[PDB]
Amino acid sequence: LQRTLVLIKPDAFERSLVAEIMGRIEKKNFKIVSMKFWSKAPRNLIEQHYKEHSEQSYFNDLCDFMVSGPIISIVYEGTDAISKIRRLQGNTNPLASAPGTIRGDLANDIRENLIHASDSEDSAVDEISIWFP
Amino acid sequence: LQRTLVLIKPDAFERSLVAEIMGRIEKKNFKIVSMKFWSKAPRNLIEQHYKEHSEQSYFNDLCDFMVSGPIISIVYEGTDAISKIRRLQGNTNPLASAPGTIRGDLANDIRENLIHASDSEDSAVDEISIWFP
Amino acid sequence: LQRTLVLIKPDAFERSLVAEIMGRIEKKNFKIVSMKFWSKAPRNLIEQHYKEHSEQSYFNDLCDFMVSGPIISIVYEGTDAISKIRRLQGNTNPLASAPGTIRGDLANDIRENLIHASDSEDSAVDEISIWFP
Amino acid sequence: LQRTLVLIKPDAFERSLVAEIMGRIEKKNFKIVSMKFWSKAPRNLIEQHYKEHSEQSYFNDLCDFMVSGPIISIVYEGTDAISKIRRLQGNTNPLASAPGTIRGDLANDIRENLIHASDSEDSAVDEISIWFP
Amino acid sequence: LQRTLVLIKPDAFERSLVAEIMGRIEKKNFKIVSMKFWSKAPRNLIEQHYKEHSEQSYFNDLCDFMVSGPIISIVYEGTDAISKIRRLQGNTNPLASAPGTIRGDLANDIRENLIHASDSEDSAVDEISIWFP
Amino acid sequence: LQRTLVLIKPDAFERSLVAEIMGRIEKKNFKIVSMKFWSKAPRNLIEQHYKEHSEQSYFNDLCDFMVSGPIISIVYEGTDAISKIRRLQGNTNPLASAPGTIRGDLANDIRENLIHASDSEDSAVDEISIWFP
Ligand SMILES: Cc1cn([C@H]2C[C@H](O)[C@@H](COP(=O)(O)OP(=O)(O)O)O2)c(=O)[nH]c1=O
Ligand SMILES: Cc1cn([C@H]2C[C@H](O)[C@@H](COP(=O)(O)OP(=O)(O)O)O2)c(=O)[nH]c1=O
Ligand SMILES: Cc1cn([C@H]2C[C@H](O)[C@@H](COP(=O)(O)OP(=O)(O)O)O2)c(=O)[nH]c1=O
Ligand SMILES: Cc1cn([C@H]2C[C@H](O)[C@@H](COP(=O)(O)OP(=O)(O)O)O2)c(=O)[nH]c1=O
Ligand SMILES: Cc1cn([C@H]2C[C@H](O)[C@@H](COP(=O)(O)OP(=O)(O)O)O2)c(=O)[nH]c1=O
Ligand SMILES: Cc1cn([C@H]2C[C@H](O)[C@@H](COP(=O)(O)OP(=O)(O)O)O2)c(=O)[nH]c1=O
Ligand SMILES: [Mg+2]
Ligand SMILES: [Mg+2]
Ligand SMILES: [Mg+2]
Ligand SMILES: [Mg+2]
Ligand SMILES: [Mg+2]
Ligand SMILES: [Mg+2]
Repeated sequence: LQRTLVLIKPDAFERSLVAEIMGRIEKKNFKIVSMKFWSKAPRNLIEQHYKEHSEQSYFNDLCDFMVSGPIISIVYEGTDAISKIRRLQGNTNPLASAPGTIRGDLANDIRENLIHASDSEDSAVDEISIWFP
Repeated sequence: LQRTLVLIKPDAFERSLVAEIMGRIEKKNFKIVSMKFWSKAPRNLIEQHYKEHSEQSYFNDLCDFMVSGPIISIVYEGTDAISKIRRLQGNTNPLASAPGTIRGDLANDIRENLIHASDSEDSAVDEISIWFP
Repeated sequence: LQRTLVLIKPDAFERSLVAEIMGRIEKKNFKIVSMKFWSKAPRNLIEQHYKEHSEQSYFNDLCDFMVSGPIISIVYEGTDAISKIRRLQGNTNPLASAPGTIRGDLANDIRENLIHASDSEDSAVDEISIWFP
Repeated sequence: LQRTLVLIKPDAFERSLVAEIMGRIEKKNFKIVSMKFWSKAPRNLIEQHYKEHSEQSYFNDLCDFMVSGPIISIVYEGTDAISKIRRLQGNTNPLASAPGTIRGDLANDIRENLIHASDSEDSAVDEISIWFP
Repeated sequence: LQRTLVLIKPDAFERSLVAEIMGRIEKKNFKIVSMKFWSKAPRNLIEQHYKEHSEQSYFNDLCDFMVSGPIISIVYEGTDAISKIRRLQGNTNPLASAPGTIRGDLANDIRENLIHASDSEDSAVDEISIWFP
Repeated sequence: LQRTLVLIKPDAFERSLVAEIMGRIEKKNFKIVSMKFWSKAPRNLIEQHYKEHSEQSYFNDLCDFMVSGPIISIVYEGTDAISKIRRLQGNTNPLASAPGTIRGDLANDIRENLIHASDSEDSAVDEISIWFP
């Protein structure tokens, strides 16, 4: 078993896609271990979540977007959950995300991309600790 | 503008219907204002939630069912949210719930009936205070 | 606990609605106890199935339609399955069938109406004996 | 055999519900006979379309809403199309529209109510002549 | 931004898949700029649309199919819309189109393949001019 | 045309995914030629179906799983049906099955993987003979 950290991003709320995204993960038989709803995540939490991106040109725009509406943070559990949910998520770039994936079917922007999912064992631990101290 | 208290019940987790149910409410344009995930709700919160039923023959079975798996408690907001979400929910009795409703389409038991929704303005305020003190 | 006899009619095959219909019953938590596929049902079984209608003006057209493509016969089991699946099915007359029902959502004709369901305990036993001797 | 005039309203474009609505009518086996896309309908066509309501308190707000985004005008054909599509549409008042209907499932406002459908044979002929001269 | 030309082909109408196809594009957040419904496209227009195929053995059969029922022509707009909608469309050959794509999920023939989408900037301009002079 | 043998496995019944799986194949325009429902398949039939796996460590566990609940066996017909339905099915391994495929969207285990489909012309003939003597 692994646990991974998923964020449902503000664009999912704006576009009424929260259940659609959560449903795709639920239909794959992953179980919710923890879940929190944020009317607006504190900016500092967002900066910590994306600390590895602090020197990128998009960092401030990314943080602005992430505090622009609600987020749901979820810890999902399942065998090899980290890599599996990453494959369901799809690539960041709308020129690459595959039809059938969450981003491939539903996202059309590199930043407004509906969902975060941890990318490794090492980062899942870190991100779960940020959202679920 | 009103707020109402919804519970997604343990049978919805068992049957992987959590997103199906949340999605019916989301598509009606109701907004999540608060939400908590309970791996197992405390017995006392369940008994207070259903205090009106404490002397009924089904009370202990009801409470046992409600602590038999996870629940999600959600506060939804919208114009006339209380009556509107009650109408979406459908009748308790599976002989009465109408096709098109959540229970009419998906529930087949008087107790394992997937969803709670507050039945009035006063009970909404009460139930919101129980789950979101 | 009851068993009822359902027919998926030839129009459902023509319109690729077989799984749509079976899925509405499956989501209501009814269980398949028996099922047979008929590439073309024998005329005699159809005439016995609809024996009550043998002197009606529409009888020959009804029987011709019923042998015009495949049918699936299914026995479903569940608490009060007979009445519950009748309610899912919807009224025969397309001017009456309610949205949310199988016929209300999907059927637009009094004869090409997608689904048969037994109407009573005695007719269920009779119809089950016809299709599953 | 009848023809009826449907408008997909600006809120359906805003909420990405255009195909959801058209699909409910398509699944009922109604056929498109004519269809036009309006990036913004002319104010005069809207006022003629809703001429019966010209002296009502909500008329200006109604017309403003109707020119606030795109509309699709569609002529649908089928047996008793007028009454049948009215039944699919659902009651104007969100306190009354039934789950299973388009408005009952998806609309939450008396004005932003997603779909227009002709209410009678004579109004269908009138409305078809307005949108498809 | 780019604009691309999409055709919903006659097999989509025969199989009641119009809304399903349009919905997949709508859920990806592309916007309709122009749309026309054709009860039957003129053969000459089809020959112009597929002028590059005039020497292929399938040309006449392709033109016959394209005039065999209705078409909807749509101009969609979005960032990199041309390549993105091509990826949603899927490969022409049913041995290759990927599950998750429109053709991969829904088409089972090289010619009756539900949807056209422009393949380049150069051809989008040309095709938009054909369908929307 | 080819005919291929599909099994809907016991986990599909446990998880109420029978219609979901059958629907994906039906939407691709494959036709049912034969179908049988098994309340519980005889173990010997399962051992014959998987005879090529008799020396693998998972063989007994695989046979136990296959008799743990109902199966539906279906013969589907269509051009290149064998390879096409294999591509819809997706890879056995949940680390590899692609989003958009049946297993990629819905299965999370190497053994509880919802669906069997014949892998070649040679094995389809053999498997059809086992389930449909
Ligand atoms: C690469 C990239 C990322 N971002 C934002 C959106 C990404 O979800 C977030 C983190 O990037 P990254 O970790 O590369 O992507 P993913 O979300 O697929 O794991 O940064 C941009 O805004 N612009 C960019 O060019
Ligand atoms: C009336 C009734 C309720 N219950 C349980 C299931 C109900 O969801 C719960 C509360 O009853 P109630 O408030 O009547 O129903 P609803 O949930 O529709 O508002 O009690 C039974 O188990 N048996 C019964 O006969
Ligand atoms: C009443 C009626 C039925 N039929 C056909 C279609 C019905 O499914 C079938 C049996 O009629 P009935 O038992 O009245 O309907 P249901 O199928 O709703 O139980 O007869 C007609 O063709 N015309 C009619 O006027
Ligand atoms: C009755 C009513 C209608 N309207 C608007 C929305 C309605 O779609 C439109 C026409 O009214 P009406 O013809 O009564 O409704 P319907 O659309 O159900 O046929 O006028 C209001 O804004 N407020 C109102 O109180
Ligand atoms: C290649 C090919 C195309 N066609 C038809 C169907 C195609 O949609 C149309 C144009 O071909 P093409 O431009 O290759 O495909 P696409 O539609 O994927 O851009 O020609 C055939 O009928 N047979 C064939 O072998
Ligand atoms: C390879 C493998 C198969 N199996 C079971 C599940 C497979 O569906 C079945 C037959 O294997 P195989 O023919 O390799 O897979 P497929 O079902 O994709 O054609 O054996 C295991 O239980 N464990 C394993 O490691
Ligand atoms: Mg990342
Ligand atoms: Mg109550
Ligand atoms: Mg009857
Ligand atoms: Mg009106
Ligand atoms: Mg091309
Ligand atoms: Mg195999």
